Amino acid sequence: IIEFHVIGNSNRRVLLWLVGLQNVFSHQLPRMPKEYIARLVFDPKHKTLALIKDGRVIGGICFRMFPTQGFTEIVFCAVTSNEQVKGYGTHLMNHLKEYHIKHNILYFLTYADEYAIGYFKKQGFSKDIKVPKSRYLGYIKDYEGATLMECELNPRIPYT
Amino acid sequence: IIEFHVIGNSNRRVLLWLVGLQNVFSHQLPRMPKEYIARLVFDPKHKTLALIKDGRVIGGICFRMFPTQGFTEIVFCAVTSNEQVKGYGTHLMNHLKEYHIKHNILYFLTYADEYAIGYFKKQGFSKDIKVPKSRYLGYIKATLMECELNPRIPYT
Amino acid sequence: IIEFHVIGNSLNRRVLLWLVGLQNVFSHQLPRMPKEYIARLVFDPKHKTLALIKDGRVIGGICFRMFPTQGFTEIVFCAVTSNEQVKGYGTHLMNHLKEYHIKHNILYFLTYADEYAIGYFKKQGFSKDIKVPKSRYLGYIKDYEGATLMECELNPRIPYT
Amino acid sequence: IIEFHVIGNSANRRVLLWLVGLQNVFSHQLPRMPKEYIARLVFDPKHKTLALIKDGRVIGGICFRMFPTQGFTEIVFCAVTSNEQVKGYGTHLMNHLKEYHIKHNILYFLTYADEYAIGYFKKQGFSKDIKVPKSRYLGYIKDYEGATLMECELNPRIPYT
Amino acid sequence: IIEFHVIGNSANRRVLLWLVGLQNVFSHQLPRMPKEYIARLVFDPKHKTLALIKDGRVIGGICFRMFPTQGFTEIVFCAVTSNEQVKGYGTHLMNHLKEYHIKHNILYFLTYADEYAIGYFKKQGFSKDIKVPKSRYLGYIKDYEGATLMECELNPRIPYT
Amino acid sequence: IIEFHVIGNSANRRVLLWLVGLQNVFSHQLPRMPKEYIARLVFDPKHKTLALIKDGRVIGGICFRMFPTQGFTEIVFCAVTSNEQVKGYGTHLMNHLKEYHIKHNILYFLTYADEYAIGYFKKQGFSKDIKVPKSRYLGYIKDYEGATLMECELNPRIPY
Amino acid sequence: IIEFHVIGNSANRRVLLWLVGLQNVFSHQLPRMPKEYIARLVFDPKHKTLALIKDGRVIGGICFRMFPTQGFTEIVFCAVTSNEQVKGYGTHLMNHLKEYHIKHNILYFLTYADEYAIGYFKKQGFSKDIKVPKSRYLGYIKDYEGATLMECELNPRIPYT
Amino acid sequence: IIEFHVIGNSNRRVLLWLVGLQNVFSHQLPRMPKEYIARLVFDPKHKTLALIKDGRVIGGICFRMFPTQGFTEIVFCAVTSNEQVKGYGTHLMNHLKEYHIKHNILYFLTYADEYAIGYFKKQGFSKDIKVPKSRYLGYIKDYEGATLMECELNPRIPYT
Amino acid sequence: IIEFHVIGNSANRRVLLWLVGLQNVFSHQLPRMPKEYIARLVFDPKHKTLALIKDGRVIGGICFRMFPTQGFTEIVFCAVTSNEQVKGYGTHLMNHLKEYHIKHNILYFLTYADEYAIGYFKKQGFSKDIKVPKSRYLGYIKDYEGATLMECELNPRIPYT
Ligand SMILES: CC(C)(COP(=O)(O)OP(=O)(O)OC[C@H]1O[C@@H](n2cnc3c(N)ncnc32)[C@H](O)[C@@H]1OP(=O)(O)O)[C@@H](O)C(=O)NCCC(=O)NCCSC(=O)CCC(=O)O
Ligand SMILES: CC(C)(COP(=O)(O)OP(=O)(O)OC[C@H]1O[C@@H](n2cnc3c(N)ncnc32)[C@H](O)[C@@H]1OP(=O)(O)O)[C@@H](O)C(=O)NCCC(=O)NCCSC(=O)CCC(=O)O
Ligand SMILES: CC(C)(COP(=O)(O)OP(=O)(O)OC[C@H]1O[C@@H](n2cnc3c(N)ncnc32)[C@H](O)[C@@H]1OP(=O)(O)O)[C@@H](O)C(=O)NCCC(=O)NCCSC(=O)CCC(=O)O
Ligand SMILES: CC(C)(COP(=O)(O)OP(=O)(O)OC[C@H]1O[C@@H](n2cnc3c(N)ncnc32)[C@H](O)[C@@H]1OP(=O)(O)O)[C@@H](O)C(=O)NCCC(=O)NCCSC(=O)CCC(=O)O
Ligand SMILES: CC(C)(COP(=O)(O)OP(=O)(O)OC[C@H]1O[C@@H](n2cnc3c(N)ncnc32)[C@H](O)[C@@H]1OP(=O)(O)O)[C@@H](O)C(=O)NCCC(=O)NCCSC(=O)CCC(=O)O
Ligand SMILES: CC(C)(COP(=O)(O)OP(=O)(O)OC[C@H]1O[C@@H](n2cnc3c(N)ncnc32)[C@H](O)[C@@H]1OP(=O)(O)O)[C@@H](O)C(=O)NCCC(=O)NCCSC(=O)CCC(=O)O
Ligand SMILES: CC(C)(COP(=O)(O)OP(=O)(O)OC[C@H]1O[C@@H](n2cnc3c(N)ncnc32)[C@H](O)[C@@H]1OP(=O)(O)O)[C@@H](O)C(=O)NCCC(=O)NCCSC(=O)CCC(=O)O
Ligand SMILES: CC(C)(COP(=O)(O)OP(=O)(O)OC[C@H]1O[C@@H](n2cnc3c(N)ncnc32)[C@H](O)[C@@H]1OP(=O)(O)O)[C@@H](O)C(=O)NCCC(=O)NCCSC(=O)CCC(=O)O
Ligand SMILES: CC(C)(COP(=O)(O)OP(=O)(O)OC[C@H]1O[C@@H](n2cnc3c(N)ncnc32)[C@H](O)[C@@H]1OP(=O)(O)O)[C@@H](O)C(=O)NCCC(=O)NCCSC(=O)CCC(=O)O
Repeated sequence: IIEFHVIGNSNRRVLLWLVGLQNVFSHQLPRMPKEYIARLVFDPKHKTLALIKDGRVIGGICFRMFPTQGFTEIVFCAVTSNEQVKGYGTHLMNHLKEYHIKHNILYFLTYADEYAIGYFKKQGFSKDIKVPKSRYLGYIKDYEGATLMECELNPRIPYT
Repeated sequence: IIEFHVIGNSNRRVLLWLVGLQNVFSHQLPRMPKEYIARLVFDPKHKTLALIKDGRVIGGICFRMFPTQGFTEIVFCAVTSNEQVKGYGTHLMNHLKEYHIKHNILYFLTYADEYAIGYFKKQGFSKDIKVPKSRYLGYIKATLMECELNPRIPYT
Repeated sequence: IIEFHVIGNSLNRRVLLWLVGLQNVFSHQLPRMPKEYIARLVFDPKHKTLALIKDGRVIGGICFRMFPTQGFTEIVFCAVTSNEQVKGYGTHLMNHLKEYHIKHNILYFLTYADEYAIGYFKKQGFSKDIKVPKSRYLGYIKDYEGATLMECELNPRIPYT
Repeated sequence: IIEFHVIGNSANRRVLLWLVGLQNVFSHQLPRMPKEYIARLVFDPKHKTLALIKDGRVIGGICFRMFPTQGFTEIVFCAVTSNEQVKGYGTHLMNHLKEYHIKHNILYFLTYADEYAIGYFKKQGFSKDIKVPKSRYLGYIKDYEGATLMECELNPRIPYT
Repeated sequence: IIEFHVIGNSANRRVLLWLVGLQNVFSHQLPRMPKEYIARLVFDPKHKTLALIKDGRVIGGICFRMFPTQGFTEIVFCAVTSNEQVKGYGTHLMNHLKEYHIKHNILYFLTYADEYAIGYFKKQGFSKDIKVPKSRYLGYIKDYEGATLMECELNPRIPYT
Repeated sequence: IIEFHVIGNSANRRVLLWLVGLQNVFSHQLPRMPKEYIARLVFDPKHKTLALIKDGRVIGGICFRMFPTQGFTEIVFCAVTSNEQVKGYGTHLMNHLKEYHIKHNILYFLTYADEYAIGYFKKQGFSKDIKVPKSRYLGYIKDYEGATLMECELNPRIPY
Repeated sequence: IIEFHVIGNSANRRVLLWLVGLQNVFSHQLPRMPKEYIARLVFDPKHKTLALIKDGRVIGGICFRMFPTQGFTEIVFCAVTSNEQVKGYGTHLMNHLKEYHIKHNILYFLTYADEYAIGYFKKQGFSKDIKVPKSRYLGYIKDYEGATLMECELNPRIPYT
Repeated sequence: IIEFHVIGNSNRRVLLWLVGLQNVFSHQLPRMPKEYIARLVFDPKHKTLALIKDGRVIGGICFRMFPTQGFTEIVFCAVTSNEQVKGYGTHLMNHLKEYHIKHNILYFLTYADEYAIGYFKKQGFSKDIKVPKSRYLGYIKDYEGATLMECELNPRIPYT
Repeated sequence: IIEFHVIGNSANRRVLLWLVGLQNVFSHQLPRMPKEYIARLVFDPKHKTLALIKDGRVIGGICFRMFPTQGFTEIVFCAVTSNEQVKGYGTHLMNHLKEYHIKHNILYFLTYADEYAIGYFKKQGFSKDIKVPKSRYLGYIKDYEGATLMECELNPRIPYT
């Protein structure tokens, strides 16, 4: 049984789900400090789309909506190792796109490292940034050596 | 700055401390599944004595008090790798003892793997179990070890 | 479509009808248990039932009573309807019940089995060796003279489902 | 010690277990009626059941649905448990239901009777002549095609109990 | 006209005078039990009394204290007034108490029986074999040293009344 | 005027100062016991103390812990102030303690007696023969190596 | 590790046990003060005590009574436990008490000192020259026959700690 | 049965007790106007320690607490004639002292006539007045020919 | 005994006197700004100050204005009292301010530094190279003629304290 929930720090079910998400993100991104991942996962202005399989967290996308700035930041995307290469990361991004169309945010921005660029390209992201710099600089962190990537959503098509 | 705090799930800082504790327990005891460490650490009946250095969790002792049965179960003990062999585990157990003196629970029970029995022996634990099996079977979740406390010694 | 639910009567209409269906399956599969005794336990607030649902319809379940102060759970009734037996449903039911009890920090099952049900419990890991002290269960679990008391110990490092 | 009570799921525990017992008696005495269908009707708030209680225990009953805007009542289930049959309980059940409906000013019963119970309904005054207009019940009562639609007219001037 | 009622001081006037009558019957039938001790227990909120009422008047009863956390009930006083004895009232009193305890899921009675009434308790199924662990009652029930501790196990599957 | 009162931490001003007076008498008469340990026990709500009052002031008492699930009571501290000893006061305190426990269906006392006072416990009916099973008292009573475990059996009584 | 706390009896076990510890230290260091009198004042709610805490344990304190309507504070008890004396703790206590009173705008201390205590108070700036008139303190502070009344004047423009 | 109550005008029991006190004071002090005694007994800022024997008033002490001035005025002391020379007047003053220690007023002042001086001396009063004149003058009435007397209380001793 | 507190005027007596002490320190260490202007900003509700408290006394601080809608904070005043300079306090202040803003999801500081302060800001990692576009800060912070705009970029993954 597979399930998708948008959760966040505002219930013990959600709390343990947020811990599972922090565990998956941290294990899959080990050269990122664990407490930084924890702080963002439990930050109230951050949300995570949780992928639940048999009541257990197997992946998710931590994101940050900036409705005032007209875009959403993709922070963390991860699926646990034994569940990768099965389409879960694509289904997660599709659900996230549908969610954002219904909230009328049609631009994704993310600073991608070299290991994630291929995944983002296959989700429709590109290095051609239409959103002006004055709208994102400082709101999202420009990590040196990371690649800024953008995805524009079409609100006339069904992603899920 | 070193500080000790008895915390648990009933505040963002305590919450992040509980996540940090769940991380340290999971990493140093890789054989217990992470989700089950998580549910034990966030269980209201469970408490954790947290060792905080400069606002960051570096170790702790997760424990379950059984005042009706006369003892406390030690669930997880861990100090993060780069802080071991510094006496932090001893200070942790000392504070746990002092805490339990103040609550008049005078027996610890725990299951120790062969890798850690020497630490527990240096904290006064023994494999001679004085609590009857009829008292702890089913309450404490390896080598069973017991520590008896003396409510006259100041442990800290 | 297969479903599993822990339900019970709380001091909702679907749960009520599911409990009536569970009382029905328990009664038909356990003809020596009086119908009203099954109904009284199934609708008792401190009893829970793990219901096994196929196409929105009860085809099996396990009724149980948790004793967290005593450190064990009592297995009250287990049944799968006849035309769904010998398909693994009773084992999946027990597996789910084990997972549920790990998540609630209860690692001991106690039950009484007659000669016809012992084999089922043995295959689910139950044994005639009872480690729980009698001072912990006598007077809290339903006693059955002439049946065999059986015990299952769970390992909370293990996923059963 | 015999008691009659009109009950339904609007319930305390006694009424809840009484409704379970009624669903059990109906289901056992009507074995080709699906148990889950009997359960939904017995626990439906728009349905009531006249319970026959002997020594605190259900031994029979009549499940029915009143249609006061239509001026009649639909008889749904009638059953007495096996070891209490042929003692007049079914007749006393129907008499109490008639008296109940006089005091609520519903003077027509409609029911479908099969080959096993049509003689019982005939002895309670039911007839195959349907005086209620067909347009008044065709969209309201369940049509049990194959069984015989029967009607009973009540006289609000005689005492039935 | 006989009635059974479980009452206690939690009382309207009828219950108050019923409790006085019970204290009178207990005290007269147990003449070496101090009247004031009987009164305090009969009027203690933690104690209940099953009253046997004949024509609006107390003719017997059983005072008892339930220990649900301990899983048993302590039988304190049993008495029937002199001119109603040897008629089965004491047996019907005990049967009603058993039925009451089944429905509250307490399945063990403990009592001290002296030389004048041990045969009555034996005929109600009490035995000198105490299955309840000594650690479970030694701090809760009054120890009437000189009398014999007896135990009765209840079967929640049979009807006692 | 002599008064006996079973008191404990819940209290009101009268009871509070009596508890302090009890902690004083216990501490002065048992000077190798840590003062704050006696204080923590006397003010622990699961412990009770039978106070012996003369002219509104504590001159003695018995601090005890009831274990009804186990069928006995642990006697923790017994003391009478120095200028009031050898007058029968300690016997009357133990007699009242027995009466109180007979009414509450506790028929066993357990206590650890040292060499300075074991004779006093013997005269109150205590003996070294422990009939309470070892499985009932371990972990509940504070165990002391170097002192002698003593037991007293009470006779039950029907009141009035 | 050293801490200073102003406490008093107004639910808090830690404060309660600290007050007991302060009462013990005052009593042991002032053997001619009756223990119950020390207790009655230490637990009096118009009295406060500045507690000197080392490693969670009371090792000294100053019990005092603020008279804001009269413009002074009465020093009631001062003590440091024997094994911690002659280390500066008594001086640090009084300095903290002075700083506490500067921030509450009470600039006079009064106390009665016996011959053995006069030296300590003189080293804390107290004098036998009393500027507060007798009509301001007599009958408010407790007087002591034969002890020496001492006064300390505080400067609110000076940091004491 | 003997009883002590501190009562005053703020219940019919207390009212009739205040009438009995007014009767005893007036009968024992007959050259004082009856309405003056009545006015003071029923004045809300005045209190009377009532001595009750078998439900009937047999004596009392009408007093006036001046906590702002740090003393209490003794206004009327009387015991009915057939109950005098039995220690009741002493027990009344002892209870009044204990009451005032618990309220932290440790000085009594009274203007005594020649017939009462002996009683006050045996209760520890003297003509040596420590309380400065500026603290009592005008608050208590200096009747010509009356003797001002003072008693200082020791809060470390039990008076009852 | 050093403490750090983020405070501002929305009330508390402790906070109010601290804000006065901060206005005093800023004004004395920056004597050529009008002290009325410093007071207005320090007590403005949109402004916060990170206060450095030593032994209960204000010895320094950083007054700042968070602009979360613009994604940066303006550094308004920084000062440490003269007797406490060149001890690392200014560095610890800025470190605590960096950690505070990381936890509030603000990653840029901007400040207009006079010539005497440039060296201090450079040591705290500030730069003259301004990455924030002019449209984001012009008009929210005041561009004093002759002052040097400097920027500090923060890293959410770095522990600053
Ligand atoms: C990247 C994900 C989330 C992808 O999950 P899934 O495996 O479920 O993806 P999928 O839906 O099954 O489809 C994968 C398809 O993309 C293609 N592809 C190319 N590069 C890929 C890459 N690194 N990972 C996964 N797929 C990749 C595959 O060939 C495959 O081709 P088809 O089209 O034929 O199916 C996972 O692999 C993972 O958790 N990796 C470790 C953590 C991680 O790197 N997260 C992203 C960085 S998140 C972060 O904040 C780090 C900093 C940063 O992003 O820079
Ligand atoms: C074991 C601890 C908690 C001990 O903490 P520390 O390293 O800070 O110890 P310390 O206070 O600095 O030093 C105490 C003394 O113990 C002695 N000693 C002997 N064997 C030791 C051993 N395996 N580990 C640590 N110390 C040991 C050392 O000589 C040491 O110095 P001296 O000789 O000078 O005195 C830690 O090292 C750790 O986290 N290890 C990995 C996790 C772990 O093993 N946990 C235990 C099981 S957890 C549990 O309670 C049950 C869980 C389960 O197993 O199911
Ligand atoms: C027992 C169950 C619940 C099991 O249902 P299922 O048929 O779905 O089980 P399954 O997973 O498909 O098969 C499990 C395996 O156990 C082995 N086996 C041996 N003896 C068995 C026995 N009596 N019952 C079921 N399985 C048994 C089978 O060979 C089977 O295959 P493999 O060997 O190849 O693996 C059912 O048969 C049933 O409803 N029976 C009637 C009701 C009943 O007896 N309930 C239990 C007592 S009621 C209770 O809980 C106690 C209360 C009391 O009585 O006091
Ligand atoms: C029919 C009842 C409810 C009747 O109960 P009792 O036996 O107590 O009736 P009684 O008062 O004792 O007897 C009254 C008279 O009915 C007569 N009689 C004729 N045919 C009968 C028949 N099939 N069943 C019972 N009685 C019958 C008896 O001989 C008797 O005649 P004398 O007085 O002259 O001596 C019972 O037999 C029963 O539970 N049967 C099984 C369940 C059932 O069939 N229910 C009705 C199906 S209809 C239904 O509810 C389902 C809905 C649907 O199918 O549409
Ligand atoms: C004991 C009772 C309550 C029983 O009342 P009943 O006479 O109505 O009993 P019953 O149902 O009519 O009779 C059932 C069977 O018990 C049998 N039997 C044997 N010994 C008996 C005995 N001493 N008293 C009464 N019945 C006795 C009868 O022969 C009969 O046998 P068959 O069926 O085979 O023909 C009564 O006798 C009574 O009130 N006695 C005086 C009060 C008393 O002793 N109460 C119990 C003391 S114990 C108590 O409550 C005090 C607490 C304490 O002391 O610890
Ligand atoms: C022990 C007590 C409480 C006893 O009080 P009293 O002096 O008032 O006793 P009493 O009623 O007047 O005398 C009763 C009889 O006890 C006898 N006897 C024998 N040894 C005695 C002993 N050490 N102290 C007092 N009495 C003693 C007397 O001779 C007398 O014999 P006759 O029949 O001929 O008249 C007191 O002496 C005391 O406060 N001692 C110091 C504190 C202490 O030691 N407590 C017990 C610690 S024992 C321990 O290890 C912890 C357990 C605990 O403290 O509860
Ligand atoms: C008096 C204190 C509280 C002082 O404590 P400390 O020893 O910590 O003081 P200190 O700061 O370490 O020493 C300060 C210096 O004062 C000098 N000095 C003078 N008299 C001293 C005295 N009695 N005790 C200790 N030091 C004293 C010493 O030379 C010392 O060194 P240098 O000069 O070289 O620097 C303590 O000694 C104590 O607890 N004594 C017993 C209780 C007591 O006496 N309480 C006071 C009366 S109680 C009260 O308040 C009045 C109530 C009443 O009696 O009516
Ligand atoms: C004065 C009292 C209240 C005392 O009452 P009691 O008789 O109960 O006193 P007591 O407790 O029994 O003890 C009396 C002891 O004091 C000694 N003594 C010396 N002179 C005494 C005197 N006038 N009255 C009573 N006792 C007196 C006695 O010898 C005796 O000696 P021992 O030590 O050996 O036992 C009573 O006598 C009384 O009511 N008198 C009339 C009213 C009165 O005068 N009240 C006081 C004035 S009140 C007022 O406002 C009037 C104005 C004014 O006071 O000036
Ligand atoms: C500037 C501060 C706040 C710095 O406080 P501290 O002395 O505690 O700093 P520190 O951490 O101890 O020392 C850090 C190092 O900065 C280095 N350094 C280089 N140039 C410096 C400069 N102009 N001012 C201060 N430090 C400077 C020093 O070498 C020093 O040693 P190392 O490098 O060897 O370690 C203080 O000195 C002060 O209050 N000055 C007066 C007011 C002021 O000028 N504030 C500056 C912001 S001016 C303002 O408030 C508004 C106007 C504006 O924005 O300019």
